[PDB]
Amino acid sequence: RHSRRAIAAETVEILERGRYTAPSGRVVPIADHVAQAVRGTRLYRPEKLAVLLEGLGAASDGAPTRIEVTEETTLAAARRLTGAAGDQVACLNFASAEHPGGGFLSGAHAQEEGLARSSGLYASLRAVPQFYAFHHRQRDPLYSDHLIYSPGVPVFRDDAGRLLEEPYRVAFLTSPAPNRRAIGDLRTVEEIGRVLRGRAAKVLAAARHHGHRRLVLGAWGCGVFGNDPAQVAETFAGLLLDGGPFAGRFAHVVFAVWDTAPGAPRHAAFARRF
Repeated sequence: RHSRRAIAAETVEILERGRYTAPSGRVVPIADHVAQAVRGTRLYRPEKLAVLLEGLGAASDGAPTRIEVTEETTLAAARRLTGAAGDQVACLNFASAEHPGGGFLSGAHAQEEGLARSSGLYASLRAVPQFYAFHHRQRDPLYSDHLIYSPGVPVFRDDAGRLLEEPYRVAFLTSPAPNRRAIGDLRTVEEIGRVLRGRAAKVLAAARHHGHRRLVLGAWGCGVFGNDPAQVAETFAGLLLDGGPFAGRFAHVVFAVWDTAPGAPRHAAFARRF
């Protein structure tokens, strides 16, 4: 936890200073890109996303969607796609509903924190207090369909925390999965499923609306929040497969599921389904 805490503080300083030093000694500027990402950050309210959804697709098929299930971290998958083509990749941030970047500054270890230690994501999210205040006042573990869209966020660390010689940019989509853990059995499997489907549909709608043809998804809400990885995989499958609303709408979707737990159960659930 202490090493991650140090890296987080370093990232915040880097975001403040607007530059960092790569392993080669190169001093890399990022202030312009961070500032652009912040100025371009938008909060989408649930009803707004619902409209983006009621403006449902109506296009043809330039190609059949490539779907991959990998053991990559979110950012490893994004970096790989980014090197392969020039269109900006979008990544789902498995967001805390209450704290921008989750517990990254305290050294917590989960996907949002990895994103926050490795990029300008915190500068974007910290600028949308309305998202966090809404949930603090709600005190309901289902949270809401609110989403933060963060365009062109600079990414400048690898999985090991090493600063990059050459940073790259991705868009982030920040949407909290329901806290199934706090809910327990007081909502039905089907109720949770409906919440997941509606919210995932809005994430996909926002991505498509902002012109992202390539996405990095994964086991959204399957950490501390305790969602069922099979149900989450099924949620995305219903949207992307068997003639679902987003079938054929993306060029490439990666379910990047790095699971250190024994048996990598989150990964297995996605590999099974896709």
